[PDB]
Amino acid sequence: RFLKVKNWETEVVLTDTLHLKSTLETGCTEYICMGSIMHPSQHARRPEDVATKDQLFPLAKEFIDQYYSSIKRFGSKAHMERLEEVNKEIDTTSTYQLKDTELIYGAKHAWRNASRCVGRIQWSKLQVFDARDCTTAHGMFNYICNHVKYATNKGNLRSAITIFPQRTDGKHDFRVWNSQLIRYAGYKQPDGSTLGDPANVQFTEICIQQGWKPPRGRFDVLPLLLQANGNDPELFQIPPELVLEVPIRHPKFEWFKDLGLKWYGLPAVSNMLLEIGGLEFSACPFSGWYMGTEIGVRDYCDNSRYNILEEVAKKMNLDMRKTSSLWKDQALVEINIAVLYSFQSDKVTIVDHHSATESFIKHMENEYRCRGGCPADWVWIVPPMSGSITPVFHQEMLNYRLTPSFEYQPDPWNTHVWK
Amino acid sequence: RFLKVKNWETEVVLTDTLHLKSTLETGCTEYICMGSIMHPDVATKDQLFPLAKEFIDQYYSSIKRFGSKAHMERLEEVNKEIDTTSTYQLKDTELIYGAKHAWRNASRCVGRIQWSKLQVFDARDCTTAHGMFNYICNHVKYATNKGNLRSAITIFPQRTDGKHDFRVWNSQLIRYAGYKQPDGSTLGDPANVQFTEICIQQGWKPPRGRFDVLPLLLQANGNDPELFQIPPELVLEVPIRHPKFEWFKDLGLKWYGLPAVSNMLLEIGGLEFSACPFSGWYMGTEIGVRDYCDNSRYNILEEVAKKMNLDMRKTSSLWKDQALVEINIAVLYSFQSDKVTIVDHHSATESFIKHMENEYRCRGGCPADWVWIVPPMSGSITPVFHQEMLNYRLTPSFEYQPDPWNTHVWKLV
Ligand code: HEM
Ligand code: HEM
Ligand SMILES: N=C(Nc1cccc(CNCCc2ccc(-c3ccccc3)cc2CN)c1)c1ccco1
Ligand SMILES: N=C(Nc1cccc(CNCCc2ccc(-c3ccccc3)cc2CN)c1)c1ccco1
Ligand SMILES: C[C@H](O)[C@H](O)[C@H]1CNc2nc(N)[nH]c(=O)c2N1
Ligand SMILES: C[C@H](O)[C@H](O)[C@H]1CNc2nc(N)[nH]c(=O)c2N1
Ligand SMILES: [Zn+2]
Repeated sequence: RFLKVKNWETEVVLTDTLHLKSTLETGCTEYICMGSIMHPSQHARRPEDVATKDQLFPLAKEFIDQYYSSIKRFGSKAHMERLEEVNKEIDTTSTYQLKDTELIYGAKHAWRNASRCVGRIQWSKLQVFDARDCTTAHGMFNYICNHVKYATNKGNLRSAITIFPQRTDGKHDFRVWNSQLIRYAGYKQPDGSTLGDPANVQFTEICIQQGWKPPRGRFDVLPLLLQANGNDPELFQIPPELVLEVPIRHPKFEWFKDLGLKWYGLPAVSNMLLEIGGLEFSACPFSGWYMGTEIGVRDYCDNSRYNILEEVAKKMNLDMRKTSSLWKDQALVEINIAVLYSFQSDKVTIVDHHSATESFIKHMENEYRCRGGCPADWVWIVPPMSGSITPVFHQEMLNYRLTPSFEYQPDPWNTHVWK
Repeated sequence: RFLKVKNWETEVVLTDTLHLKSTLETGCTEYICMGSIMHPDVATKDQLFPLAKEFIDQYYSSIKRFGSKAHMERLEEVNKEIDTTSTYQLKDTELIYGAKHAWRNASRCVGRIQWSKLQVFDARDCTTAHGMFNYICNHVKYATNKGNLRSAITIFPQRTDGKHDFRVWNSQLIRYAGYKQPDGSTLGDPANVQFTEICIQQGWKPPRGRFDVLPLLLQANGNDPELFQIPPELVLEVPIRHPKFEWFKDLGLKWYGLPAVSNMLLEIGGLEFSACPFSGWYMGTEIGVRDYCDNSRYNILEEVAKKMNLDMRKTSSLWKDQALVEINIAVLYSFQSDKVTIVDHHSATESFIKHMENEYRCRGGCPADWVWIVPPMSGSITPVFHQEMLNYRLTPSFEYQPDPWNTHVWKLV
């Protein structure tokens, strides 16, 4: 039993065995493929809330077993006691506690297993901030500020994740309500349009409704909305000297800087769920650095986002009569050129989509040579511009779900009964 | 049971019931997705009976005659034939219906809003390669229509025992030749180098130029394939120029206007039509992104970037991206100027979203392959990018088949 993937530029074939260790459903069947569904499956590893012992322990025994095999100590003295130790905690607390090394292993391996991440060649170079001692929203704000400041590192960005206490009964969850630590506000206008970032309108309204005083500009950094041990969330303002921002200019078009555009330097995903041996860390903000397309193809150019193509085209003097002039395509390129050139000018880490995609091909090779496989989601790996002129477009990929993992989770306002 | 797909740009939600009617593999398992795998002797009497029943039932349902007197007589007729002859023959009505639906069911095709407007040429009376050449010439002339292209397919005799297959050995009816040089370089189209060697061996005397139309290699009834030169007056060609860069014409570039796919298999009710060339018209990016800029292809980015004085030292200047756009602008401007039918990728994807919605309304779903529907450039600024799509295999369908020089056992000398 194998499966081969082939790269149709280079004719390199790769033999995948790692997929035999797949645990969760992808959503597909032999009669239907769901590889372009956003959230295809709802196959979770334990039931919704406080699991019984025979539900939680088998997941724990798997993770510990996997960790001790990783370090060539399977069945060793330490491993056997660790099993017995996790049994006692589950028996007396209906949960258990990860060792500091187990916690680091798991975070790095959830990144490694993130089939959608084009960036995983860095997976083992992740800094882990243990914040499992935290108890309040103020403490969360302290931990998050240190995260942001370490990771920003004056622009030489560093990957980090900060791990808050795990879910216990489902009522005492820790949650960052922000989807990223640094996003811009979006404002519903009287004339029906949208000022700022339309993705965040709803979140911006919850902030205003929670007492935030909006500047009502186009690039207003949003407050943090931190929730600790299930209490009501609390607004904090990130100290601006911690929010690195790049003004976007263009190496050719001098008029570009007059579009009054900037973006933040640190992408810090903060609404996902980290799962390790059946433990669920509902607040695990992680951050690395941007691929240029993320800002310039999606953030600036989606219709339901900043939607700035029309403006950039006008200033370029393009025939916007019909689509066949390819005026969107042209403007779209000049933008991502401008974004790259600006980050590089301010010595802020950023990677282009040719470098990133090439990296990931190399990562694939490494993973197949040393691990027998590497899960990859072609729909998400291929950059959203210039797909076929990058090497991943011609790379076949197998997609399967390995644990530890990052998972989606409901937005907390759909589920939070206030006080 | 139902399934939902969402458009994350518009928030439209469609409900797929049609997926229940599929019964072929996708290659995916319940624990592994093969969505990006490119490609994941003949049927006995027993295997053919149900296949034919499914198709006949579907046809008669389609014309609001299910369970009718004509329906049951046709079904009993098909049975007599499989009993007697171990195969059966489609009526003309069923052949048209089947060929139209295989296009409709082609999950990888973004042009399916046009599916019901398809001209079917019945060529099941054909017996020789000369016969095939005649049929293909009439296909090309009808489809090209002086630049106002019309979709058509020509269907040759179905498979029998596998020993008497009809095959077009060309992958398209009109492609340019490729020639490896002693110094390793390549003249013409690198994609076709192998097929070029085969033709040259079979006796074709090549011009050894950059845009030589390859000869047809036609196999009828399991015999050795035979060479024919498509009459040059039937090959409509477009010289590629750019509306702003006057230096572009000096690249010497041209393309053929008629995409005519000939290496595939058409399956209707268990019958396999191993030779079924079909044609429509181009999306610009097929020539412009893939045919010129793929590195295993004509590979003209560097030359275009040079003439643009682009900074080609570092990727992050995005010279490849910038050059690719201009080449695609030229392709579209060239065809539109010569009034040859073509569709740009924005128009194409827009129409496909419209077609998908209509198909969910009146048919209960529409199988689609995101990995193929999204254009190979500027993906996220076309609406299919944000459109969730279910993939499953309806039949009749088009199908891959092995290249005939891998399996043909030669006859002469
Ligand atoms: C260091 C440079 C990194 C780059 C360039 C990068 C790049 C990307 C990009 C472009 C995406 C697609 C996201 C989108 O388009 O919305 C993605 C997905 C993802 N990345 Fe990475 N990433 C990096 C670091 C990390 C780190 C440190 C982690 C976790 C520790 C991570 C985990 C993930 C996950 C879980 C997803 C899937 C998210 C989802 O399904 O919404 N990445 N990555
Ligand atoms: C009328 C205009 C049409 C347009 C603009 C169009 C567009 C396209 C494009 C761009 C592709 C991807 C091709 C590739 O990337 O290699 C494709 C695939 C395909 N098309 Fe259409 N098409 C048209 C008509 C037709 C017709 C008339 C048929 C058959 C009757 C057909 C059947 C298919 C099939 C079977 C595929 C998938 C091919 C494969 O699996 O390799 N198309 N189409
Ligand atoms: N470089 C980076 N970037 C990056 C990486 C991972 C994830 C993201 C953000 N990804 C969110 C995309 C998304 C996911 C789920 C839904 C969704 C919402 C509600 C229900 C169901 C699904 C919607 C979206 C919006 N497209 C950015 C980065 C951040 C940290 C390290 O690296
Ligand atoms: N507009 C059109 N275009 C179009 C439509 C359908 C199909 C194609 C050609 N599609 C070829 C892609 C392909 C498929 C399989 C393999 C392959 C090779 C070896 C082993 C297995 C598979 C290689 C390729 C080349 N990429 C073009 C068109 C033609 C007729 C009407 O409309
Ligand atoms: C490996 C990968 O599936 C392959 O390169 C695919 C991707 N998507 C494609 N999409 C289209 N339209 N045509 C293609 O040839 C391909 N090739
Ligand atoms: C419908 C489609 O699956 C969805 O819009 C996906 C497509 N691929 C993507 N790829 C990345 N990197 N990010 C995305 O948000 C998406 N969106
Ligand atoms: Zn799948």
